[PDB]
Amino acid sequence: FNKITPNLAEFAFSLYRQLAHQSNSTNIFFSPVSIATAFAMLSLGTKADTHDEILEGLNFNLTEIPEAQIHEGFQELLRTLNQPDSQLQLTTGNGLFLSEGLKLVDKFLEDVKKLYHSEAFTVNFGDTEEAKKQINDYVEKGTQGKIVDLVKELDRDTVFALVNYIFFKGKWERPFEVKDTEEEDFHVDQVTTVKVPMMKRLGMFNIQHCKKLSSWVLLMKYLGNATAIFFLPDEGKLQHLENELTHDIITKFLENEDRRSASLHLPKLSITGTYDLKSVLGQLGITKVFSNGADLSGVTEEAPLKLSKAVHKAVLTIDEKGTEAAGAMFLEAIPMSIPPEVKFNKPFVFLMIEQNTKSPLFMGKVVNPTQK
Ligand SMILES: [Cl-]
Repeated sequence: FNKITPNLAEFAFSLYRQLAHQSNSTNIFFSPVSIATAFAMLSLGTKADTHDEILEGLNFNLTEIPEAQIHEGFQELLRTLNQPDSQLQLTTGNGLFLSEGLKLVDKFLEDVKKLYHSEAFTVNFGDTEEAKKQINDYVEKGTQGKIVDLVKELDRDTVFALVNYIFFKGKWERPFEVKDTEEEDFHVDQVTTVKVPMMKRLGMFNIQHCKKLSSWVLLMKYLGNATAIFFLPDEGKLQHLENELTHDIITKFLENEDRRSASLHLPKLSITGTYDLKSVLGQLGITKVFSNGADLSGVTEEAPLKLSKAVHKAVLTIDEKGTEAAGAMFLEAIPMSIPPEVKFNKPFVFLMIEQNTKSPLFMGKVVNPTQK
């Protein structure tokens, strides 16, 4: 793992826990890497308390880790993510939208693009309709039509908007068969069910029951170099599971590549998290950059500037296999013994971890696959 990976994992937990505290009856899905990288990039146009709040709010202890190490960490992570031959189906973008008429520092726009692969734009925020359409149409192009009408309301006074999007439709190394998917109960609570398409495969899985977490733990690899890890808590143990997750625990799971016989039920779902990062990151202690006090002098030298709007949109599809064009053919040997049936048919927590850095690309919880 990279040197900033542990801070990223702690950030993931802090933001997840915040979101879990905010509601227990909604699906959660967000990108820790995506949000952190966007605010690491923003921090380059900041100074002092404004700057320090962002990095401390991303779980860096600035009396401990040098700022340069933080940035080459995000850099290195943005290098493995943006491989030419990635194979990982990961569309991600950062849109900086600043009012026209501000004289922008060249080096900030130079740092943004040719270090953090973000996009900077000068727009007339005088007309909300033009500015909103400019913002949504950029996200439309960037996701290739997968995210539309993202921004619902822009303020009249908005001078600076950050939009952060991510769509992920993964291809399983060891995929499910479409023919075996059938509609089944998902237990949204102890007495209520909902119908979901349930994917099913008898095979050899990295799957075990962890008594410490009171959870079943499933790891499945994606094409590209990322791993989905699913935690299915015993009854009454969801909150325990949320409380007890650590990065060292996830690391231990990824280090074991043992497989056992199992009949797995995993729902086919599409989930999205839409987050107001001003609200949400404000709760983690990032307030100055969003206020009149903000020192954004690395973005514009003479004029007062604050971050008016910051939005995260995360979209995920889980299916049998996110592409219908193959080549790699294999054979798992199932022993004669009767396999456990393990069904992810009630609320569960997940992470997608990029393999080279051990970064948490995504974290989420499914409470109701039909909750949209
Ligand atoms: Cl796998």
